[PDB]
Amino acid sequence: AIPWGGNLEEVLEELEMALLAADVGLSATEEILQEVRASGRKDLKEAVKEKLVGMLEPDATLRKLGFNPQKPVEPKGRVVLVVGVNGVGKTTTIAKLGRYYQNLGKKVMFCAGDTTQLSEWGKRLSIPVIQGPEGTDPAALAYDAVQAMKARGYDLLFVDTAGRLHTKHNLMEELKKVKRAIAKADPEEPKEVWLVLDAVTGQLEQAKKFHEAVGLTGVIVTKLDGTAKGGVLIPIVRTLKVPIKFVGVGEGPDDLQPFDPEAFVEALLED
Ligand SMILES: Nc1nc2c(ncn2[C@@H]2O[C@H](COP(=O)(O)OP(=O)(O)O)[C@@H](O)[C@H]2O)c(=O)[nH]1
Repeated sequence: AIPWGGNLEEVLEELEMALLAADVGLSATEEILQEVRASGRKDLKEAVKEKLVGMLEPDATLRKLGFNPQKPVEPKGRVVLVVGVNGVGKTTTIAKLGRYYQNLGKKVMFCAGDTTQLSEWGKRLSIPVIQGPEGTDPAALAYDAVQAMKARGYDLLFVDTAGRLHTKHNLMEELKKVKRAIAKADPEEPKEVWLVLDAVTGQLEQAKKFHEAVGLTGVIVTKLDGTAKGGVLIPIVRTLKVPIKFVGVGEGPDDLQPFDPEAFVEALLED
Protein backbone atom coordinates (compact mmCIF):
# COMPACT_ATOMS: atom_id res chain seq x y z
CA ALA A 1 0.00 0.00 0.00
CA ILE A 2 1.52 3.28 -1.18
CA PRO A 3 0.64 6.40 0.91
CA TRP A 4 -0.74 8.85 -1.68
CA GLY A 5 -1.09 12.11 0.28
CA GLY A 6 1.91 11.58 2.54
CA ASN A 7 5.21 13.47 2.36
CA LEU A 8 6.90 13.58 -1.09
CA GLU A 9 9.79 11.44 0.23
CA GLU A 10 7.42 8.88 1.82
CA VAL A 11 5.52 8.29 -1.45
CA LEU A 12 8.72 7.67 -3.42
CA GLU A 13 10.22 5.20 -0.92
CA GLU A 14 7.09 3.02 -0.98
CA LEU A 15 6.86 3.46 -4.79
CA GLU A 16 10.39 2.15 -5.26
CA MET A 17 9.42 -0.85 -3.14
CA ALA A 18 6.22 -1.59 -5.02
CA LEU A 19 7.96 -1.23 -8.37
CA LEU A 20 11.02 -3.28 -7.41
CA ALA A 21 8.79 -5.99 -5.89
CA ALA A 22 6.89 -6.03 -9.18
CA ASP A 23 10.02 -6.88 -11.16
CA VAL A 24 9.98 -3.46 -12.93
CA GLY A 25 13.72 -3.55 -12.25
CA LEU A 26 16.18 -1.03 -10.88
CA SER A 27 16.83 0.92 -14.09
CA ALA A 28 13.15 1.74 -14.91
CA THR A 29 12.24 2.25 -11.25
CA GLU A 30 15.01 4.87 -10.75
CA GLU A 31 13.83 6.58 -13.96
CA ILE A 32 10.24 6.79 -12.67
CA LEU A 33 11.45 8.14 -9.34
CA GLN A 34 13.66 10.77 -11.04
CA GLU A 35 10.87 11.77 -13.48
CA VAL A 36 8.34 12.01 -10.61
CA ARG A 37 10.28 14.41 -8.33
CA ALA A 38 11.14 16.76 -11.24
CA SER A 39 7.45 17.06 -12.23
CA GLY A 40 6.19 19.23 -9.34
CA ARG A 41 2.63 17.89 -9.41
CA LYS A 42 0.38 17.50 -6.35
CA ASP A 43 -1.39 14.44 -7.74
CA LEU A 44 1.53 11.97 -7.63
CA LYS A 45 -0.56 8.81 -8.24
CA GLU A 46 -1.85 10.31 -11.45
CA ALA A 47 1.70 11.55 -12.18
CA VAL A 48 3.14 8.07 -11.56
CA LYS A 49 0.44 6.46 -13.78
CA GLU A 50 1.27 8.83 -16.64
CA LYS A 51 4.98 7.98 -16.50
CA LEU A 52 4.39 4.20 -16.32
CA VAL A 53 1.69 4.28 -19.05
CA GLY A 54 4.02 6.58 -21.00
CA MET A 55 6.87 4.06 -21.03
CA LEU A 56 4.60 1.19 -22.23
CA GLU A 57 3.25 3.25 -25.19
CA PRO A 58 6.30 4.23 -27.31
CA ASP A 59 4.24 4.88 -30.51
CA ALA A 60 6.00 11.62 -34.67
CA THR A 61 2.61 12.68 -36.09
CA LEU A 62 1.13 11.68 -32.74
CA ARG A 63 3.88 13.66 -30.94
CA LYS A 64 2.79 16.82 -32.78
CA LEU A 65 -0.85 16.05 -32.14
CA GLY A 66 -0.47 15.06 -28.45
CA PHE A 67 -3.18 12.43 -28.54
CA ASN A 68 -4.26 9.53 -30.70
CA PRO A 69 -7.72 10.28 -32.16
CA GLN A 70 -8.31 6.54 -32.88
CA LYS A 71 -8.03 5.54 -29.21
CA PRO A 72 -8.55 -2.50 -29.14
CA VAL A 73 -5.57 -4.46 -30.51
CA GLU A 74 -5.75 -5.31 -34.18
CA PRO A 75 -3.15 -5.89 -36.87
CA LYS A 76 -2.57 -2.86 -39.03
CA GLY A 77 -2.70 -5.08 -42.09
CA ARG A 78 -3.47 -8.58 -43.20
CA VAL A 79 -0.14 -10.29 -42.54
CA VAL A 80 1.52 -10.76 -39.12
CA LEU A 81 5.00 -12.27 -39.08
CA VAL A 82 5.56 -13.93 -35.70
CA VAL A 83 9.17 -14.23 -34.60
CA GLY A 84 11.08 -15.48 -31.54
CA VAL A 85 13.44 -18.16 -30.25
CA ASN A 86 12.16 -21.70 -29.65
CA GLY A 87 10.31 -22.63 -26.46
CA VAL A 88 8.81 -19.19 -25.78
CA GLY A 89 5.24 -20.14 -26.84
CA LYS A 90 5.33 -19.04 -30.52
CA THR A 91 3.16 -21.91 -31.97
CA THR A 92 0.74 -21.79 -29.02
CA THR A 93 0.54 -18.01 -29.19
CA ILE A 94 -0.37 -18.17 -32.92
CA ALA A 95 -3.07 -20.72 -32.11
CA LYS A 96 -4.46 -18.42 -29.39
CA LEU A 97 -4.21 -15.43 -31.82
CA GLY A 98 -6.24 -17.33 -34.41
CA ARG A 99 -8.84 -18.19 -31.79
CA TYR A 100 -9.07 -14.64 -30.51
CA TYR A 101 -9.47 -13.12 -34.01
CA GLN A 102 -11.80 -15.77 -35.33
CA ASN A 103 -13.95 -15.15 -32.22
CA LEU A 104 -14.12 -11.56 -33.37
CA GLY A 105 -15.48 -12.59 -36.76
CA LYS A 106 -12.21 -12.59 -38.76
CA LYS A 107 -11.24 -15.13 -41.36
CA VAL A 108 -7.82 -16.26 -40.19
CA MET A 109 -5.20 -18.44 -41.85
CA PHE A 110 -1.91 -19.85 -40.53
CA CYS A 111 1.38 -20.45 -42.35
CA ALA A 112 3.48 -23.24 -40.93
CA GLY A 113 6.83 -21.61 -41.71
CA ASP A 114 8.76 -23.32 -38.91
CA THR A 115 9.87 -26.03 -41.31
CA THR A 116 3.73 -30.59 -36.34
CA GLN A 117 1.89 -28.66 -33.61
CA LEU A 118 0.50 -25.79 -35.88
CA SER A 119 -1.31 -28.04 -38.35
CA GLU A 120 -3.06 -29.71 -35.36
CA TRP A 121 -4.11 -26.37 -33.90
CA GLY A 122 -5.55 -25.41 -37.31
CA LYS A 123 -7.68 -28.58 -37.43
CA ARG A 124 -8.90 -28.01 -33.88
CA LEU A 125 -9.71 -24.35 -34.53
CA SER A 126 -11.03 -24.89 -38.09
CA ILE A 127 -8.36 -22.53 -39.38
CA PRO A 128 -6.59 -23.32 -42.63
CA VAL A 129 -2.85 -23.86 -42.37
CA ILE A 130 -0.49 -23.42 -45.23
CA GLN A 131 2.03 -26.16 -44.91
CA GLY A 132 4.60 -27.95 -47.00
CA PRO A 133 6.44 -31.27 -47.30
CA GLU A 134 9.46 -32.03 -45.04
CA GLY A 135 11.85 -29.08 -45.19
CA THR A 136 10.20 -26.80 -47.80
CA ASP A 137 11.56 -23.27 -48.31
CA PRO A 138 9.73 -21.19 -45.64
CA ALA A 139 9.92 -18.14 -47.92
CA ALA A 140 8.26 -19.83 -50.86
CA LEU A 141 5.69 -21.11 -48.33
CA ALA A 142 4.99 -17.60 -46.92
CA TYR A 143 4.50 -16.28 -50.47
CA ASP A 144 1.96 -19.08 -51.21
CA ALA A 145 0.21 -18.27 -47.96
CA VAL A 146 -0.21 -14.61 -48.71
CA GLN A 147 -1.58 -15.46 -52.20
CA ALA A 148 -3.97 -17.98 -50.71
CA MET A 149 -5.18 -15.43 -48.09
CA LYS A 150 -5.73 -12.85 -50.87
CA ALA A 151 -7.44 -15.26 -53.23
CA ARG A 152 -9.77 -16.75 -50.64
CA GLY A 153 -10.66 -13.36 -49.10
CA TYR A 154 -9.09 -13.99 -45.65
CA ASP A 155 -8.56 -11.07 -43.24
CA LEU A 156 -5.49 -12.30 -41.31
CA LEU A 157 -2.56 -14.55 -41.92
CA PHE A 158 -0.24 -15.50 -39.03
CA VAL A 159 3.19 -16.63 -40.21
CA ASP A 160 5.03 -18.93 -37.82
CA THR A 161 8.83 -18.95 -38.14
CA ALA A 162 11.90 -20.92 -37.14
CA GLY A 163 13.41 -20.08 -33.72
CA ARG A 164 16.63 -22.18 -33.63
CA LEU A 165 19.51 -19.83 -32.92
CA HIS A 166 22.87 -21.56 -33.74
CA THR A 167 22.16 -23.70 -36.83
CA LYS A 168 24.02 -23.95 -40.17
CA HIS A 169 21.83 -21.18 -41.62
CA ASN A 170 21.62 -17.70 -40.07
CA LEU A 171 18.15 -17.28 -38.50
CA MET A 172 18.01 -13.57 -39.14
CA GLU A 173 18.70 -13.97 -42.90
CA GLU A 174 15.99 -16.66 -43.15
CA LEU A 175 13.57 -14.16 -41.55
CA LYS A 176 14.51 -11.36 -43.94
CA LYS A 177 13.88 -13.81 -46.82
CA VAL A 178 10.37 -14.67 -45.47
CA LYS A 179 9.67 -10.98 -45.07
CA ARG A 180 10.87 -10.19 -48.63
CA ALA A 181 8.73 -13.06 -50.01
CA ILE A 182 5.58 -11.81 -48.23
CA ALA A 183 6.22 -8.37 -49.79
CA LYS A 184 6.34 -9.91 -53.32
CA ALA A 185 2.86 -11.28 -52.76
CA ASP A 186 1.58 -8.01 -51.23
CA PRO A 187 3.99 -5.06 -51.11
CA GLU A 188 2.15 -3.40 -48.19
CA GLU A 189 2.90 -6.50 -46.09
CA PRO A 190 3.71 -7.70 -43.52
CA LYS A 191 2.26 -4.75 -41.63
CA GLU A 192 3.03 -6.46 -38.31
CA VAL A 193 6.13 -8.26 -37.14
CA TRP A 194 5.50 -9.61 -33.64
CA LEU A 195 8.13 -10.96 -31.26
CA VAL A 196 7.05 -13.53 -28.73
CA LEU A 197 8.93 -13.35 -25.37
CA ASP A 198 8.77 -15.46 -22.16
CA ALA A 199 7.94 -13.42 -19.00
CA VAL A 200 10.03 -15.74 -16.73
CA THR A 201 12.98 -15.42 -19.11
CA GLY A 202 12.48 -11.62 -19.01
CA GLN A 203 16.22 -11.45 -19.53
CA LEU A 204 16.27 -8.90 -24.59
CA GLU A 205 19.70 -9.25 -26.19
CA GLN A 206 18.43 -11.67 -28.86
CA ALA A 207 15.16 -9.71 -29.01
CA LYS A 208 17.09 -6.65 -30.29
CA LYS A 209 18.66 -8.85 -32.97
CA PHE A 210 15.16 -9.77 -34.16
CA HIS A 211 14.33 -6.08 -34.45
CA GLU A 212 17.52 -5.19 -36.44
CA ALA A 213 16.80 -7.94 -38.94
CA VAL A 214 13.05 -7.61 -39.54
CA GLY A 215 11.71 -4.52 -37.68
CA LEU A 216 9.35 -5.32 -34.80
CA THR A 217 5.96 -3.66 -34.48
CA GLY A 218 4.99 -5.33 -31.24
CA VAL A 219 5.66 -7.94 -28.57
CA ILE A 220 3.56 -10.67 -27.02
CA VAL A 221 4.87 -11.68 -23.59
CA THR A 222 3.89 -15.19 -22.60
CA LYS A 223 3.69 -16.94 -19.22
CA LEU A 224 2.51 -14.03 -17.11
CA ASP A 225 0.74 -16.66 -15.02
CA GLY A 226 4.26 -17.67 -13.84
CA THR A 227 6.55 -16.53 -11.00
CA ALA A 228 7.67 -13.44 -12.91
CA LYS A 229 5.75 -10.54 -11.51
CA GLY A 230 3.99 -8.53 -14.24
CA GLY A 231 6.29 -5.52 -13.82
CA VAL A 232 8.76 -7.11 -16.28
CA LEU A 233 6.68 -5.57 -19.14
CA ILE A 234 8.20 -2.26 -18.32
CA PRO A 235 11.86 -2.95 -19.09
CA ILE A 236 10.69 -5.00 -22.14
CA VAL A 237 9.06 -1.95 -23.77
CA ARG A 238 11.83 0.41 -22.57
CA THR A 239 14.39 -1.78 -24.23
CA LEU A 240 12.48 -2.76 -27.36
CA LYS A 241 10.44 0.39 -27.94
CA VAL A 242 7.43 -1.44 -29.39
CA PRO A 243 4.16 -1.93 -27.50
CA ILE A 244 2.95 -5.15 -25.81
CA LYS A 245 0.12 -6.40 -28.07
CA PHE A 246 -1.05 -9.39 -25.99
CA VAL A 247 -0.17 -11.18 -22.78
CA GLY A 248 -0.15 -14.97 -22.41
CA VAL A 249 -1.81 -16.11 -19.18
CA GLY A 250 -2.11 -19.91 -19.51
CA GLU A 251 -1.65 -22.94 -21.79
CA GLY A 252 -5.23 -23.12 -23.20
CA PRO A 253 -6.34 -21.38 -26.47
CA ASP A 254 -8.32 -18.63 -24.69
CA ASP A 255 -5.48 -17.68 -22.32
CA LEU A 256 -4.49 -14.66 -24.37
CA GLN A 257 -5.42 -11.19 -23.38
CA PRO A 258 -5.05 -8.04 -25.39
CA PHE A 259 -2.79 -5.71 -23.46
CA ASP A 260 -4.31 -2.69 -21.72
CA PRO A 261 -1.49 -0.46 -20.36
CA GLU A 262 -3.99 1.54 -18.26
CA ALA A 263 -5.52 -1.48 -16.53
CA PHE A 264 -2.01 -2.88 -16.09
CA VAL A 265 -0.69 0.28 -14.38
CA GLU A 266 -3.76 0.50 -12.11
CA ALA A 267 -3.20 -3.17 -11.10
CA LEU A 268 0.53 -2.63 -10.61
CA LEU A 269 -0.10 -0.01 -7.90
CA GLU A 270 -3.18 -1.56 -6.21
CA ASP A 271 -3.19 -2.02 -2.39
N1 LIG B 1 1.47 -21.28 -18.48
C1 LIG B 1 1.67 -20.81 -19.74
N2 LIG B 1 2.28 -21.62 -20.63
C2 LIG B 1 2.51 -21.22 -21.89
C3 LIG B 1 2.09 -19.87 -22.31
N3 LIG B 1 2.43 -19.74 -23.60
C4 LIG B 1 3.02 -20.89 -24.00
N4 LIG B 1 3.07 -21.76 -22.97
C5 LIG B 1 3.64 -23.12 -22.99
O1 LIG B 1 4.98 -23.03 -23.45
C6 LIG B 1 5.36 -24.25 -24.09
C7 LIG B 1 6.07 -23.93 -25.40
O2 LIG B 1 5.04 -23.65 -26.35
P1 LIG B 1 5.25 -23.80 -27.93
O3 LIG B 1 4.04 -23.25 -28.62
O4 LIG B 1 5.68 -25.21 -28.26
O5 LIG B 1 6.50 -22.80 -28.04
P2 LIG B 1 7.47 -22.42 -29.26
O6 LIG B 1 8.60 -23.39 -29.27
O7 LIG B 1 7.92 -21.04 -28.90
O8 LIG B 1 6.65 -22.50 -30.52
C8 LIG B 1 4.07 -25.02 -24.32
O9 LIG B 1 4.09 -26.08 -23.36
C9 LIG B 1 2.95 -24.05 -23.97
O10 LIG B 1 1.88 -24.72 -23.29
C10 LIG B 1 1.43 -19.04 -21.28
O11 LIG B 1 1.05 -17.88 -21.55
N5 LIG B 1 1.26 -19.56 -20.04
